[PDB]
Amino acid sequence: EELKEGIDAVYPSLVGTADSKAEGIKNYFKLSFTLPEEQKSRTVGSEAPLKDVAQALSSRARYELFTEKETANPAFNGEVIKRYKELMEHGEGIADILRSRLAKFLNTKDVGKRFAQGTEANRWVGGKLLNIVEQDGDTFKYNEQLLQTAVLAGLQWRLTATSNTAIKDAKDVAAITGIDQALLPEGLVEQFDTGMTLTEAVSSLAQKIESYWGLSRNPNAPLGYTKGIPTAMAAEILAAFVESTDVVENIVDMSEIDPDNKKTIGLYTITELDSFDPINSFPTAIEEAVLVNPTEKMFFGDDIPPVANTQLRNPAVRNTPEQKAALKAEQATEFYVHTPMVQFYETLGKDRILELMGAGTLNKELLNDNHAKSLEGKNRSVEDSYNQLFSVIEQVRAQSEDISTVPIHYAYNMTRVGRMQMLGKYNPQSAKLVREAILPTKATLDLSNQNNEDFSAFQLGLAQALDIKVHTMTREVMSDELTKLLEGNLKPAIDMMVEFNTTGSLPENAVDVLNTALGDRKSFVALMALMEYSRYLVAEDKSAFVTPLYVEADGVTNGPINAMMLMTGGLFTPDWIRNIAKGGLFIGSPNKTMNEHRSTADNNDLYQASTNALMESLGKLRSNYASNMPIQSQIDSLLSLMDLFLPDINLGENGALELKRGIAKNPLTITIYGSGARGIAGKLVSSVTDAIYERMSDVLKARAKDPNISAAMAMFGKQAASEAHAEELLARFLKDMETLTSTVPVKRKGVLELQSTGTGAKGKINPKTYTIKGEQLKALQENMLHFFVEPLRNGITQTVGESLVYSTEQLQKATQIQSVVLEDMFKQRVQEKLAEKAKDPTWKKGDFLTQKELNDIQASLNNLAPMIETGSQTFYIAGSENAEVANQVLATNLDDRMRVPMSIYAPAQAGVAGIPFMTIGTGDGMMMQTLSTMKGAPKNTLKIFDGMNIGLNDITDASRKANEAVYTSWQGNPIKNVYESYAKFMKNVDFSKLSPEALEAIGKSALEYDQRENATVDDIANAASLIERNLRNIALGVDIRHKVLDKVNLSIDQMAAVGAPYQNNGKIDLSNMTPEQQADELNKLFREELEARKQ
DNA sequence: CCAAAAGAAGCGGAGCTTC
Ligand SMILES: Nc1nc2c(ncn2[C@@H]2O[C@H](COP(=O)(O)OP(=O)(O)OP(=O)(O)O)[C@@H](O)[C@H]2O)c(=O)[nH]1
Ligand SMILES: Nc1nc2c(ncn2[C@@H]2O[C@H](COP(=O)(O)OP(=O)(O)OP(=O)(O)O)[C@@H](O)[C@H]2O)c(=O)[nH]1
Ligand SMILES: O=P([O-])(O)O
Ligand SMILES: [Mg+2]
Repeated sequence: EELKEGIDAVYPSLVGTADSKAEGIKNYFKLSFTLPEEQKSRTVGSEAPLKDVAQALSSRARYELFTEKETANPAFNGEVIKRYKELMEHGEGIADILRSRLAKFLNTKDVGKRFAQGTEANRWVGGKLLNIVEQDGDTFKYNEQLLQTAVLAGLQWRLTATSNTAIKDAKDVAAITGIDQALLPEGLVEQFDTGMTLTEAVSSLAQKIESYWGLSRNPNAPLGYTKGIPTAMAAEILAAFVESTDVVENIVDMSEIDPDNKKTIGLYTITELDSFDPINSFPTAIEEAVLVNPTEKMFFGDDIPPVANTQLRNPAVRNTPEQKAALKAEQATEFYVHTPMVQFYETLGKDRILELMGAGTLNKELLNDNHAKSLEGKNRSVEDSYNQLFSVIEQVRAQSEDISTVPIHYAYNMTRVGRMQMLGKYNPQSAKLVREAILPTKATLDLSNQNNEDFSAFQLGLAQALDIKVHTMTREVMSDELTKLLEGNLKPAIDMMVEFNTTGSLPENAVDVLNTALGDRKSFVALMALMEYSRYLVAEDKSAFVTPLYVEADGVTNGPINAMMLMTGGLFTPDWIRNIAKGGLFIGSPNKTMNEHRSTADNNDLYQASTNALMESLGKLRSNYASNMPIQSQIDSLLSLMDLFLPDINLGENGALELKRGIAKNPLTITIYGSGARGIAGKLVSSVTDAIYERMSDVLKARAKDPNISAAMAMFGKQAASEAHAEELLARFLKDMETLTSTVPVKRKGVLELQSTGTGAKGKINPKTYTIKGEQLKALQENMLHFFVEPLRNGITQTVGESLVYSTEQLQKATQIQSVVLEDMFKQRVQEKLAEKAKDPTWKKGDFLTQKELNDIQASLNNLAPMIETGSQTFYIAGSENAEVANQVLATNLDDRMRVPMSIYAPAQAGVAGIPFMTIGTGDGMMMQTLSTMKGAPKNTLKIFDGMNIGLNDITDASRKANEAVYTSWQGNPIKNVYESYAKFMKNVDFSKLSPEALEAIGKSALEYDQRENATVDDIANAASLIERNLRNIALGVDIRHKVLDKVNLSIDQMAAVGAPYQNNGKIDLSNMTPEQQADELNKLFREELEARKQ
């Protein structure tokens, strides 16, 4: 414990006494931090970090000598050095702003004088920065080591923070704003996704600062200072960045949107550097100069990422030995630049790739206001992905003369749901544009003869990339489909690419050529296929054609099939057997493939099946209201409007309804994962309205080209044959929009009744300003809910089976109840420690608990079994970081603003998170982990969760391994895993100790609505133990089913495309049997095994 | 549904209050 002497030697002039018991001003920086046993930062001990690092960055030799290494990144050249010189000068400006801000803070309200007289301003939420000041005559000034080091972190953050931010979707923006997801204005998600919230900006900034400070937290110090001082610094640096215009602050007024929303929300956007700014080619020189082990860097050649010890954002969950092996294997993979695609991207140029793959140049007078904002979002994502690719290409290009021989490695970590996520936002795994330029897939193929197996593999790669559904047809039929396409519609695009692969040039009309040839086949991988096929055509040696073109072994309706296999817990039914075959589990058909299944046996997949069931359920709803003309008319109107704008809905001339797989895909999936119907309804309406806003632009684009054209032949000309036919379409639209906004269905005692809203749509349409408002969106949603979504939900249950629904409900309940108790106990143990600290004279309110105190509390919850263990994976469903534990500001800036709430790592309610956690985890997550670690694991692949990109040389073996990995994951029992955790929970829980809040929440999950009223502790305890029994019985069933199935002859082709199914070689032959016969025999084996447990 | 949370600011020195 010589840590007091150590840190005082480094900072002896900081104000106050490094004794928490001392009576005057106490220094909480020295009380909170210690020197690390091994150096973490090269700026520790430096009198002037900004001067030292600026000299370090002034030349290659100085950089190498400062980093104590023989050779620096070759990207650090003359042009990049000059840019860092200017950036170091800017750091001096930031530091100068910070010093002036401190001076003003000390002068305002005589704070400096009071602090000098003994007022403990260094313990205030806005004064924790006084812990790193030094006395300077009659005033105070920053410690220069600490100030300048924080500024260096500020500069690194400024350069790379945007590229490390998370992606905000509709759910995120809803959580941030307090506006219900379904009523979110258009472009609001775009506004919020492009910016950072305060917590988002400050916490990432604070993380950097503390990292560069290079010290270690004292476990016995209050989090109010260990987390508070760097956050205080981060907040002042953000404020300085706003003054300097490096960051823009936008306070978004929610009452402009929703008048009863009082929230005003800060949004921080970093000012973008030029795409051609040399600093982009090497944006981490500071990071790599300051830190002994840099986080932010690219991994070239034999420089490989280390293996993460803990789950992403779950410090309490250690990656298992099997997970770590998976991570090592994926980080070992070498990725390479495919030069022809980069050259193609470069030659088209940013502007043309925007025109082709985004929305091109937008003129804000032929575009609907709402549609214009969606198109701005489409352009942004493509643009950022392009710039990020070429920044990476600049760095790669410096490493060698031939860029295609520089190996690239990527860091991965295991997420909470057991997925191996590639770190970063613009890597091969996450960005489609990058995925076609940087690849691990490689093959040398003999394409000199089109009857080769090599040429067939090549064809499969091409067909899949061009939107041919390769898993639905045999290789032979596939081959003819591709040939027709290549020799037909794609031919003029192919001729252009031939010419590009000869001269390096593209014609002025390149975008038109590609757009016309590809149609709705257009994608980045489609461009890769045209590039690769044209390369083969001009290839000197077709006998040894080298290509990164891949085939994706892709999961067929993966999550739902996984759920059906992993969590169905009773006897076998013939419907289950038929429905699971749609996902590639074949019983009694040796060597059967998904290609064969879809072409000869059953052309309907699981989502098509559920759509078929929706059609049946819709008829049944129609018949219950046959005499009710207003009701029949509402239904007709909802269907009409959907038909008018959505591709997956069709109505024939005599009113025959046709539905495609695509409308059931997401609803089915997210229903299993616990979504409500309202959320599904809102999403279907969003897709309708987006199409309407898009059509409004098509109208303006018609009125400009032709002023004397009718609104009927402006909105429905491309959709209808004649003008009268376009007039009947327009009449339908106005009829539908009026009735669907003015009238809503309401469920009154199990009956549907129509009610007037009093807020129906009327008035002349102005295509530019046209917006379907919140009250009118609500009405469309309620119509969608009762007339489409509810029937879809009935259809969904029929398809996946009631037994699975029952299993997922029990899983949800157990995990929610357990999470409620963990949350509440933690909060109580925290409240009990704070009442104890209230007696401590050294302790002040605002100081929280120490890390050791929080670790003690977290470890005291272990007998409630917060972790689910599978033997190869660990899940912690309750785990979160939230502001509700400390319920207090952590730090503010020196203007009393940027008040960051204190966030704590603690358990919180799961809600429905247990279902997707366990299904994704033990489904696709376990499959991929197995695939990474299994005997003869496929090499040189890219894994994207439920599909794996494979080099053309290894498509057969890798697919068969992938299907084997699927079978392996189907030997799991997530309910058993949940049961084992919940059973331990149940012997240690004391429901009496819980708060009325916690008790109420458990009541909702464990009890029927008519029993939450007067529920005793003993009532909800008996109800909780009944769920334990239910879990036990389900887990037993799943266990038997899996054993029974292993004895039968099985062909597995869930990871489809190639036609390489895994054979389990089960010795009981169920060939030449109907599903009814198979179910009867499996059930005989079930009972046989069930009677074995009896004895 | 899930894969990461997330109002601002005056006055005063925490936490209530107004927008
Ligand atoms: N919780 C959640 N999971 C999703 C969602 N979308 C996709 N997933 C998961 O990712 C899996 C694979 O996604 P996809 O390949 O796009 O869809 P799929 O279910 O395999 O269906 P197809 O490939 O079209 O046959 C799904 O089965 C889900 O488990 C979603 O919106 N919510
Ligand atoms: N849990 C979860 N997984 C998702 C969700 N959406 C997509 N995924 C998974 O992530 C993968 C993304 O791979 P991409 O090839 O980039 O496809 P995408 O990002 O979904 O874009 P699309 O081509 O429209 O499917 C999908 O195949 C799914 O496996 C989601 O909402 N929740
Ligand atoms: O094009 P698919 O059949 O691999 O999805
Ligand atoms: Mg899939």
